Amino acid sequence: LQFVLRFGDFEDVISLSKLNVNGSKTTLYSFENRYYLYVDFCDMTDEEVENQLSIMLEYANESSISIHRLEEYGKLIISEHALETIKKHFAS
Repeated sequence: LQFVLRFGDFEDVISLSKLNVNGSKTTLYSFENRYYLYVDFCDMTDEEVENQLSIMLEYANESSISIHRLEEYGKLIISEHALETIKKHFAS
């Protein structure tokens, strides 16, 4: 299933990325001073997903902010492989 997670600041996004929990597809946006990770676990198991989500939620909170909201009024930063891209250029 799909999730939009909100981060209070960029460092927490970088922190998450270092964890190698880049849960299949992730797209990253900014909006109103915060960062939003669109997170698609498309095909994973209800187990891999549970432990994955739960770490993501140490650095973020579940948001009701719609992906369409973000698409038209947010800045798209990275699509599809966001956490991997952030880890590569920002992590460590």
